[PDB]
Amino acid sequence: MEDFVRQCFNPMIVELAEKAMKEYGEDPKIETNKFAAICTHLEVCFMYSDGGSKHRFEIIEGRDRIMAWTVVNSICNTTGVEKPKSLPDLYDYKENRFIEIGVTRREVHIYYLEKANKIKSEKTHIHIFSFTGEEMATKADYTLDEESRARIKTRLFTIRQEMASRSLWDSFRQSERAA
Ligand SMILES: [Mn+2]
Ligand SMILES: [Mn+2]
Repeated sequence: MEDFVRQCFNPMIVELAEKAMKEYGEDPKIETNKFAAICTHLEVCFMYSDGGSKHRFEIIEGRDRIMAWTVVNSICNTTGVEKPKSLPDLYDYKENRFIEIGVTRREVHIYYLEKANKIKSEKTHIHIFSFTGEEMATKADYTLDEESRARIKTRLFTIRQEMASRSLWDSFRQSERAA
């Protein structure tokens, strides 16, 4: 998987993922599915951002956690928005709401439910992507325009194909579920 992740992702994403894993004391070379999942999720958060104008989103994922909470606090103090109980992925300055982004090798809808239950933050908007071209979002409100989303779905389908082609896909799919 390291050969693969290093070929398919921007080195800064790879570097952020490595930094996140050692920091949680996991080794990218043992936990290779986790490494790939981290990369994939970060990539999506960046592509999601690149869907709005430059004023639109605050990317909270991929940042030191402690600092990231301070940013969520400053947003919540400045705007009046309720404080989420779980750290989100983005803030949307147009809609004035936090967003949780999910990326799943399972079905979009069961993964939504599990995410909704897990994050215990009723006001966070949830947007789930699969590697099969599917998506689900809170109230079928998908936030971005259609082209921005197709770029994400396409990228995820592409990743899945490049994994499958290296015989990496089955292991990556089944590892989520084992988790
Ligand atoms: Mn996150
Ligand atoms: Mn997420």
